[PDB]
Amino acid sequence: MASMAVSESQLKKMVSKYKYRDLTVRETVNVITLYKDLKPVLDSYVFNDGSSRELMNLTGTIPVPYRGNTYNIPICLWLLDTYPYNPPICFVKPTSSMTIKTGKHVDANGKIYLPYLHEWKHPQSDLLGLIQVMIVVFGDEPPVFSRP
Repeated sequence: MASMAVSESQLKKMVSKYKYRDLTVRETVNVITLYKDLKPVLDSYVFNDGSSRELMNLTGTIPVPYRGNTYNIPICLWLLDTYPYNPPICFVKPTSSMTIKTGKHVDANGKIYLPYLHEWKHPQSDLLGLIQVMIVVFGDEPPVFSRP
């Protein structure tokens, strides 16, 4: 029904250096088919060691209902080149008009912490599952504020 953003074939070229390419591509297709404001992008990730690698991330918004409105929560999900056997590294990405609300699941840099990420195991864990969890958690406790 809706338009295509990126195809499987194009994605496969983007993750050409990933160790488990078909698995990564299939899950990415399922995510962006369902969440149409999440876009796959190739970008440089800087680890704590100082090393950097070109990684695909999913960036955009997911829809989260909260007290009578539906909010588009901006997120970024980085896929390591060993995806799906390591969890994504996940961030909320506030605009200039937003603040990060820190708590048990979100730090001051916007990094997300979840049992689902800590317990990650393929094939029981996957991105679709992760996003459902984020929607529940963020629906209970919004991770970005924009008004008093």
